[PDB]
Amino acid sequence: VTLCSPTEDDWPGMFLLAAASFTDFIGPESATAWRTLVPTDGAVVVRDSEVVGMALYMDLRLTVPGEVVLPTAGLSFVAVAPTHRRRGLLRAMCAELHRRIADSGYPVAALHASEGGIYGRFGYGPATTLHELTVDRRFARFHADAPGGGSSVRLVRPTEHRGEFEAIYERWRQQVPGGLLRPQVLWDELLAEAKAAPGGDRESFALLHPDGYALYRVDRTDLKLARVSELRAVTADAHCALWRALIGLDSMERISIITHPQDPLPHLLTDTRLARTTWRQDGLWLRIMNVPAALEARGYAHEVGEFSTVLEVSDGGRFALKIGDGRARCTPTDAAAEIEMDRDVLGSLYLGAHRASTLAAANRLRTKDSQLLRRLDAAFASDVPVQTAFEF
Amino acid sequence: VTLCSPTEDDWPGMFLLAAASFTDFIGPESATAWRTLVPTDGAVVVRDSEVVGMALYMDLRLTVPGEVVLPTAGLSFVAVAPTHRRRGLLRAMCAELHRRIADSGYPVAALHASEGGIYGRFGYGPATTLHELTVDRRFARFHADAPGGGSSVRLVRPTEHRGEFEAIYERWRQQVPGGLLRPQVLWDELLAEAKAAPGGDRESFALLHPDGYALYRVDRTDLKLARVSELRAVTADAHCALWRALIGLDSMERISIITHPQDPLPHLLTDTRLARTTWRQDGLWLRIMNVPAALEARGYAHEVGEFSTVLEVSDGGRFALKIGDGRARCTPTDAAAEIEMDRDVLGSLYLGAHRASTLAAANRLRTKDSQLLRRLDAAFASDVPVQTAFEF
Amino acid sequence: VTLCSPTEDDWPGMFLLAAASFTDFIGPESATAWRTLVPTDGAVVVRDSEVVGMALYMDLRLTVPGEVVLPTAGLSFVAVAPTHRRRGLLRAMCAELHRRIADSGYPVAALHASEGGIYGRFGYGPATTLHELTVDRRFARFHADAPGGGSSVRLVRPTEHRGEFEAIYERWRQQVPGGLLRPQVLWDELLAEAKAAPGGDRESFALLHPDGYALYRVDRTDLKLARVSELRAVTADAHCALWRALIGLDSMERISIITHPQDPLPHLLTDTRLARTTWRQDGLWLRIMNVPAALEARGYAHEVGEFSTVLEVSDGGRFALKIGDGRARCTPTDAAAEIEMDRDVLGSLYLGAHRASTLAAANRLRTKDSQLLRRLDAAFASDVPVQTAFEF
Amino acid sequence: VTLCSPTEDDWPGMFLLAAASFTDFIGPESATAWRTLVPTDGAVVVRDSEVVGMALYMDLRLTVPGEVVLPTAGLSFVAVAPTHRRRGLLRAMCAELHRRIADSGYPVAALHASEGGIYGRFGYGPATTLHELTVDRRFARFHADAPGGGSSVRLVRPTEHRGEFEAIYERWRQQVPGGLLRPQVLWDELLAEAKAAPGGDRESFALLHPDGYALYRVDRTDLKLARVSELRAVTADAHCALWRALIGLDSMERISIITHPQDPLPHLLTDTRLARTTWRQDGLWLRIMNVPAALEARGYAHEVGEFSTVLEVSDGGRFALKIGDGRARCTPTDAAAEIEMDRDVLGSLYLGAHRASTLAAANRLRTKDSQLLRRLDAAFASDVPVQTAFEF
Ligand SMILES: COc1ccc([C@H](CN(C)C)C2(O)CCCCC2)cc1
Ligand SMILES: COc1ccc([C@H](CN(C)C)C2(O)CCCCC2)cc1
Ligand SMILES: COc1ccc([C@H](CN(C)C)C2(O)CCCCC2)cc1
Ligand SMILES: COc1ccc([C@H](CN(C)C)C2(O)CCCCC2)cc1
Repeated sequence: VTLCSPTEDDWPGMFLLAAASFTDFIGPESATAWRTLVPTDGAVVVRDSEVVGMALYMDLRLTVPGEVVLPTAGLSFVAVAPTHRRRGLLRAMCAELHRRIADSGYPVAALHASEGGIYGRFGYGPATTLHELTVDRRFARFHADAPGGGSSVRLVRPTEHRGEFEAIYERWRQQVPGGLLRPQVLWDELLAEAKAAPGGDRESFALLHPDGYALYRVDRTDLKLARVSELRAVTADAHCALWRALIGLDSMERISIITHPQDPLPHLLTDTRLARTTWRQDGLWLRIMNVPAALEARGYAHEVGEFSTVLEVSDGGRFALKIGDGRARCTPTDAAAEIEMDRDVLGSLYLGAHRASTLAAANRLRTKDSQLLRRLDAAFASDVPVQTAFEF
Repeated sequence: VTLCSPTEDDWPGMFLLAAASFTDFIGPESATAWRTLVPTDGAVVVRDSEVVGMALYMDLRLTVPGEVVLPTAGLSFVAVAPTHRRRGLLRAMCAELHRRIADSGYPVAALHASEGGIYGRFGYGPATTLHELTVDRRFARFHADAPGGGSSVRLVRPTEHRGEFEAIYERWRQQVPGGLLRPQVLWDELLAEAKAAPGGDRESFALLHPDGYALYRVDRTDLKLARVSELRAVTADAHCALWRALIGLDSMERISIITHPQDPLPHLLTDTRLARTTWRQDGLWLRIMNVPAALEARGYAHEVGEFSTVLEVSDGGRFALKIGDGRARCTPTDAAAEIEMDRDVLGSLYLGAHRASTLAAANRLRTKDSQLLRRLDAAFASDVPVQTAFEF
Repeated sequence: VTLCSPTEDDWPGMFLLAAASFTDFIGPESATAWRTLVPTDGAVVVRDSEVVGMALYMDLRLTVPGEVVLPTAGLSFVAVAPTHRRRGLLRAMCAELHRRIADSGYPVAALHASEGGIYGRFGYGPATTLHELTVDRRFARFHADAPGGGSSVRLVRPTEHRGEFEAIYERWRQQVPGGLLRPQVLWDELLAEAKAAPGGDRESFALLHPDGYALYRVDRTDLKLARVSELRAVTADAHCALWRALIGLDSMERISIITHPQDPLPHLLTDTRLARTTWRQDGLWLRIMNVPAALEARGYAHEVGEFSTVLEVSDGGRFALKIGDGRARCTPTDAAAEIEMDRDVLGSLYLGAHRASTLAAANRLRTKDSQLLRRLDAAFASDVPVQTAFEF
Repeated sequence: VTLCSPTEDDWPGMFLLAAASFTDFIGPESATAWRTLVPTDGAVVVRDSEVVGMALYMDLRLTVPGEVVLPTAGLSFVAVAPTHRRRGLLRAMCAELHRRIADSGYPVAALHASEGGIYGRFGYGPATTLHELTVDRRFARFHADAPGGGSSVRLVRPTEHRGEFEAIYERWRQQVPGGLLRPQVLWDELLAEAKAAPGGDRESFALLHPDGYALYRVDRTDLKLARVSELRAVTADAHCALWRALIGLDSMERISIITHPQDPLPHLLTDTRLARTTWRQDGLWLRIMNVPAALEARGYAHEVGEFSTVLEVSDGGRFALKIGDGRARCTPTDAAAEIEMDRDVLGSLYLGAHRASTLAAANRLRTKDSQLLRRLDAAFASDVPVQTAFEF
């Protein structure tokens, strides 16, 4: 077993491992479009020869609180052959890619986890929360207060309005923590999946507003369920107008969407309970590669007064952290730690999805000052709720 | 149709309406113990004679942020006969009880809603969130950081340790927003439901720690599911120790609990995803009866700097609101409103369960200042997460 | 194996066979109340000794078209031990009871069939149709035309209004084909089943109108389903008023009832489709014991002009049948048959539930005259739709 | 929003609205074959431009009692964009098409309803009843009386016997109320759907008798269920022979068919209960456009003696109605009404599927004469049971 950057010759062995590892694997042509986002030296393989392990990262741009955009290494396509389990292949592949990612100057790495038990030990913390809402649209009535009581929304074919979707998404990704730049190859892929497949997905339709769009398709087996694959709204008016149109799908019983915990939809209805939470899971995981670069790069809440503390990340350094006027300064120190946590915990705090107080109650974050805990909670809170852009 | 305080003679007609209206109705003897909490003039009936409508409130004590305890009117036992629907009976009964509640000096009313679409129009807003977590305990391993790695926890018969449960709950209710005083008749009722019933519930067991207790019973139909009816933990150590014991129920596959969104349990595990959110619904609803008395009574976040605004509640007054050093002053004004909302929206903000920004995005809260929105969000936030005490 | 009238000593052996044969068997005390309706010589047993077969009939009064009431032998409690199958016990028991029934002067026998394949060969034809309607009452709105848009309906405890139920049912049974006299022991039994059982049925409630009553109970497992056990309405106004009250059970999702195919309920609603047919099965089976006495006793449709034919029942005689002015005369003849059918087919025609044309299309009824078929269809039609009274 | 006859340019916008509105939408090529049946001026669109509403009618021939064939406007392809709900688009489109249909000389309009609550208010009444029968063919034995105890039935490929299917269906449609002429484009469509689809329907087979045919296919998911899409039998012998062959599908557990309430199948079996009613819904809806032309065109039952009455249709005229010798005369009058009903109720009576007495019991039909009700019931009854031809 040796660990190497793959040559062109390795890619069929990687596609075989992929097919056998990932049921969602569309196939070589689709993976060749995601390959464009992978830099030179972005991939490792383990050969025994034949490919028994692989892992890569893609070049991404991730929006963090304060509308700051970070270069982000997106780990993906990670697989160990079922023949080579418990041989330390994952550990060796993650250590090598992390070395390259850190040396390349990325302040943050990110991934979507296939199981919740794997990535904590490599320093990844769950940083966004997926929340499925299912609306029984037969009972749904809009509240007297809800905006937009002509329609500004049009029912359209997605492929005929690519430009408008691209422009609305670009505005949304820059203003929302969790937003990711979507490269044009990923618009190619998205619009190809919109098409219906024999024995596969049904055709996707779009609802298009000047300041938002919703992409939806009827479920293959449940013909009374419409699944919203993506709703991007830049204004509250756009969000309400799009939900008025979705609730107008009179041939459906139910509309489902994978959204975020602060989605205002339930509050648009006279019965908030009609927007049922049917599923809840971790979305984007973060590994802070460079603690000072990450902490200094994001914006903090202006509401909390200036405060100074000493933060120790387990095997990640100790820092004098001063937060004031929405900005952090984070410098080396050997002064006594006032706060300690593993690297994964910092990733979970970083976008505002998890409260320092919640993590402290599990002893994942350790402090003897409850006042400092309240200050951390308030300062790391995000004004714009954190959302999940697209899986990678 | 006349509306009156019931006489002793009305109570059998009320118990008949109850039996026909509420499947959860245990029976007259149980309802006679809840009757003790109902003050003189706490009940209304509509006669046609026979009882075709009823509603009452109970005298409760509700903990709000800052560990402040308010006298609270708990509306319950509300029913209209299926023979007298759409005759305005509910509207007439709610108006009369609200008049009595306000005249009696209660700053707040509260209820548990049988449907989500009814109570908004009478000024009640959902104020707590029930979150069911189901753990697949066969995979559950505690994180290296989790506290308590002899056991301080004992498996006991609930009826033999009444004193210790009473004392732990008393400490928990005073320190937790949402906490309710539990009167001794309600301890009588709770310990009677612990007993097994032929063709009914299985026997309840307790796990008892010096600083917490968990009451649980195996599901009647699912013999591999244990349902935690109540876990009250005064310290993080007590919470972790109790979950170590629950995960040690080796004959179960699954442990379920109705908890709150900030329950630290998922963070105690190496796989956070094992604590699945299987259900989510509104818990306690609040109607603010007296806006200035309620706003002045609770504590606010010390992190946010002093600020002044003008709040209009639709048909509930306009107030100069000044929040500083964790305290509010709320005085009459005819100055221009900077914030407007219906009374129900204020109830939803009051315990910290809903963000002003979230309600603003649905246009339930109206302001032209985004800075004021961030300040309201931060100030109404609760340091101790809001929990739901017990249904009434 | 001998066949005898049971002595008092045989009854425990019969109750043992009953318990082992009938899952619906309430027990000896309940069966001892049904025993009162069984005449001297109304029962047979086969001993091997131990009881290996039994069958009995009860003295009933059955309403047929024209509001005519016939003495009816109600066969029931029919069982062969699982140890003595395929020994001709059923055939021997049915032949003996039929001999006694015919000799006693009963023009008709009736039963409720545990399977559809058994009773045709002994001359029983299905004569009524059970139709389960399930209403999704959350969508149900009454049509502008529906009657009864104070309520004349009261929600009551069944046991407190026995007299009123008895009187309404007496009026309904006399005016409805299929009606059966309900003896007071059967009112005792009905009101005992109204009571809730630990691990059993939930309590029954009644809706009481001057001209109808509905008995209903929440399903033991489905707490959002109310099952109407019995709705007896003497007027259309009573029927509509009772359904307005049932649709007002706001805590239920669904109301189900076992009714008849001509129940007007669907036509009371703006959406007829909301009253879904979820189940359909044979109800009351008839064996015509004496062809001329039965055909002469019922009323026929006044719309059809006088006509004469010759009817042959297979092994049941040949008759000159003259139908005019709503009356039949049915006399012996050896003239050529114009219509032939097995005895079971006549039972199926007798109350109007099945069309002669439908049975002719299956060749269960044989004629070469299509005009005679149309005349039979029209003449045997019932003005008041046929309903099923109560199982026996 | 303007309302217009579509130009060729509007049809892609209509196909987009169709795809988004109808999950059963096969696609443009299939809809272009149904377009042939749509006359010039048979279609309306609402533009906002883009298509936000559409509705059309097709030229059909409908068989009514007496084997009379009426020109019938078949409304279909009716959709409002989910963006333009509650703007009166349906009302405006139905009013315009009804104006054109009436002016064109159609005595009747018809449709298949996607929901039961929409079409009553535009004067459409449900006129046929779909009844799904599911037979457990493992228990099914034919009665000694059933016809056809060599087989006259052949198992064939539908596409190889098009001529014979066309000829049998032509005979059946002319002799059965509810029958519709099937144009050759609809035979093209039917035989194309017979072919199997990858990830779609399995191949269809036919059973062919000189006087009937059955088209059936194994269910895609349930491989032990055969679904009969269509059984057309001109004689009872053909019906019995076809069911003998279907019950001979020894690899199936269950045969299901969508038939009519008077299907003789259950009576062909020794156990009638084996032919279970698993589904029941409205089939064809009728709007009587011209009351006198429709009432005069159909045949009436010869059994009922001559009678005269005065019928008022709400906003549809008042008529002296004389029914005798199977014929009606229906002339204008201002004499006092003896019978009143909304137009939709007349459509429900017109083919014999609903009894005047049943509609009277719901107060949809109003009279003070019970004798007149019995006469209407008998006269509007259909000798040949009403069946549903094919959906449009
Ligand atoms: C060649 O590099 C990649 C990277 C990612 C992908 C896929 C992205 N999907 C979200 C469409 C993936 O789904 C990632 C998980 C493993 C299967 C393939 C493809 C190629
Ligand atoms: C007589 O006053 C009351 C008030 C409340 C109750 C019950 C409380 N449960 C939580 C045990 C209730 O469950 C409230 C909802 C309606 C049914 C009865 C009883 C009597
Ligand atoms: C002793 O005679 C009888 C006759 C009938 C019964 C019961 C009647 N039920 C409808 C309550 C029966 O249900 C009939 C079927 C067999 C089981 C008992 C009892 C005793
Ligand atoms: C272009 O005109 C029409 C009319 C009807 C149809 C379809 C007929 N099916 C029964 C095959 C329809 O199914 C009707 C309901 C809406 C979807 C399409 C097609 C085109």
